[PDB]
Amino acid sequence: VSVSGIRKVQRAEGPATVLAIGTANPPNCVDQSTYADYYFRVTNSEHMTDLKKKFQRICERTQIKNRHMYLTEEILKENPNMCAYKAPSLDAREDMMIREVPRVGKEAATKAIKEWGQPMSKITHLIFCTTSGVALPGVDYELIVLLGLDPSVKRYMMYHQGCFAGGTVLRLAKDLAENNKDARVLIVCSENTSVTFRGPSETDMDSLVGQALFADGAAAIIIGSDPVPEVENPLFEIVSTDQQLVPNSHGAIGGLLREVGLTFYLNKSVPDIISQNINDALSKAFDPLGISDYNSIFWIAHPGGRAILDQVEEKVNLKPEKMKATRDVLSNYGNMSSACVFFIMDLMRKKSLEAGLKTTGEGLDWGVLFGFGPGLTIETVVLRSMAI
Amino acid sequence: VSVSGIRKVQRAEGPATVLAIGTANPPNCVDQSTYADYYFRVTNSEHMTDLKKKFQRICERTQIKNRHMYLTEEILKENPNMCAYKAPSLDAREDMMIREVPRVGKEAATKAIKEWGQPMSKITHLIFCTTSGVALPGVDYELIVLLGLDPSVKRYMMYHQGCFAGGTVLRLAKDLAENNKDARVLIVCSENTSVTFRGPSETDMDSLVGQALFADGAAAIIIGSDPVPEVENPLFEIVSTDQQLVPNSHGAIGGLLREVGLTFYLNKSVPDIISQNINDALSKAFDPLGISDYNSIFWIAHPGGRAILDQVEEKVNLKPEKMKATRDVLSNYGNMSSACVFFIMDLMRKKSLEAGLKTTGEGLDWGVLFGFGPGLTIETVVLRSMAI
Ligand SMILES: Oc1ccc(/C=C/c2cc(O)cc(O)c2)cc1
Ligand SMILES: Oc1ccc(/C=C/c2cc(O)cc(O)c2)cc1
Repeated sequence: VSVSGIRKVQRAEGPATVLAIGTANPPNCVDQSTYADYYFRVTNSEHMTDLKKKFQRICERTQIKNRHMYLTEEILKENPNMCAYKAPSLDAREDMMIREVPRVGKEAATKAIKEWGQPMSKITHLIFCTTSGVALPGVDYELIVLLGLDPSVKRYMMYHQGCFAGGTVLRLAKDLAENNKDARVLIVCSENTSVTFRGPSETDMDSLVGQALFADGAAAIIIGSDPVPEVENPLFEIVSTDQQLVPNSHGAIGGLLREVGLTFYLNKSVPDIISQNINDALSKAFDPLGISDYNSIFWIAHPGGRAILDQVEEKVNLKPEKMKATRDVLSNYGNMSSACVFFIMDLMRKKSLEAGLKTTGEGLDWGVLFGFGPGLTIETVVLRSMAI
Repeated sequence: VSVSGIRKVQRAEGPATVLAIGTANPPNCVDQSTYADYYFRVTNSEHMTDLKKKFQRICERTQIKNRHMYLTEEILKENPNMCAYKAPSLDAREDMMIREVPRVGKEAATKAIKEWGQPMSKITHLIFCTTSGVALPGVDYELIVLLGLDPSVKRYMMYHQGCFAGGTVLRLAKDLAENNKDARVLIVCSENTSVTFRGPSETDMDSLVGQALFADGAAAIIIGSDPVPEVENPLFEIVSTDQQLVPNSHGAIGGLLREVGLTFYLNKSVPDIISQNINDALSKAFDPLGISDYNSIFWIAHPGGRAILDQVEEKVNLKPEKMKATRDVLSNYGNMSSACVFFIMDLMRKKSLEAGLKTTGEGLDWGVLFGFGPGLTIETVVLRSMAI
């Protein structure tokens, strides 16, 4: 009768809170210090002698030591079109994407749900964020089946978002959890390189650089407002979440879905673009909270690349350590796109707890989470750590 | 300092409300009573004599009289791969999709914004829902540029959702508008058939049926909680929004993104699946509100096809008229996927007002909005009409 009364009683009351986290990747670990050779070998670009040495240089300064990858030297054999620079292979890539994406996402979810300790039945919303794997019904549908979620879970299929999608989900999860009482949201960001992998091109360097970065791996996050005492354990609270487009950026990061898989460009000016726009976002989100010292807060930045980390650290003037967790994930996993920030969040708390610190935010109270991607989008999420 | 206080002051207070609507389609109107010939002509499937007559039969019982289409007999000439049943054409289709989708979406938005009367600067969120046109940054990015939206508008790129995406956006818009004070959301659902069009196959009937249904057209909807008196005009209020998966449905509606464009299947059992599951959703959403007579409320159903309309009307026992608006849109526009429901909502109020009725819901107070799509998803949105 009263849309006003229904509203008043059906809305959550507190801020969105991260209650559990889970992560998993393809078993196959690929070593970085020997990737340049492996790569030029299975692509048969050995005669590109120069480009090869040049690729080891890249792989070295990569700051990455390991990366999980579904694609194996075997899977690459049965798929010649995927080893070539540009060759019709969209169908093959998508089929691996569609099969493997939900599969790994479920492994991450199970771990998260086990931690959370609650019954799946309680999951009210589902946010599935993947770079690709287009099918109707989508990847989320498969996840519901595999996992056995409720047939009335409200779904949100985020396709082809970009490396900044990490903050996107949190931004979206916030409103879902905070507007509906008992809303418990499941975030699953599964990224797989089956669509971005291809052979080298003497003319396409941007593409050659991505081959040394992108890795595989999923992450499941349980989010919900008004934590049940004792039963549920809050880890972090979503305080605020902004998104922003930097002018003159479209040509920086991007790509298209072609018949030869996902193509992409990464302009060298990225670390700069971020560095020269990162402060405005910082102030925009911490001024309202009286924070001026960006060292008094913990950090979780999307490891788009080492250079980005060096530049932001250099501009904002952060002690080394601030980026220790972030770099730590990059080194053992590489750039799993939207998944990285949650592997870092998981790493931060897991360590803070094994260190005896007073909070999950490296003993600190406030922290910021970034996300960097296409059109040069920046997503600033402000977090509030939880005690003990 | 108090994530509890920030929350208390930054949240909207009333229910999400539709304040303006705008729609636009490709100028090119294609006549249905002569489509079977046109279609078999530009595809060069004239020798398929039987299939051709069979296609006119389909086109006739279609219940569609007109459909706007970007694709012209000229554009089809310069694109032989798109006239063939299955032929590598993903790149061409996507490029039209990417260029035309945002373009038409902006025309719809301008009209909506003009109506709303407020400055664009006030648009806080952007929900872009299209069946395809994959690029990074995505179609939403382009819309921001074309339209001149703020560089900090929170974006939500809904790609490849399905014919049920109409309710999806409303479901999502609700939480956005209702959780953030002053949040004014822009919903743009632009659907274009450049990706689903192809030639006939003596073996692929499901595909032949879609060629007689799918049309072009965009729709922009302004949504926001706590209407400004006099300045803003509320049209409908979002009361509740559920989503549901019918067991044993995946094979009913669906499709994949292939190198030959978007493929799709439409199983004849759909009108049944809906009809035999439509009541549960109805009760689920109207019982809490004491509504038992589904004729005492106005209706806005996704015109997935005439048969679906006939079956639901037959099961629920609705006077003819209940589906008069819905069928009216289908006849002049066809199935523009996620756009249809908003062209119907626009049509309902536009007529109710020119009829002298007391509300925008055909003089009634409550109404329901449906959405039907892949994996056989049903989205039940309950609306509350606005006065005069
Ligand atoms: O598992 C994966 C992890 C990361 C990626 C990379 C995606 C991507 C594609 C682009 O067009 C732009 C880029 O900035 C991001 C692909 C697979
Ligand atoms: O403008 C357009 C309007 C509608 C469509 C149809 C999309 C579609 C594709 C499928 O796999 C399943 C189907 O149920 C829906 C495409 C373009």
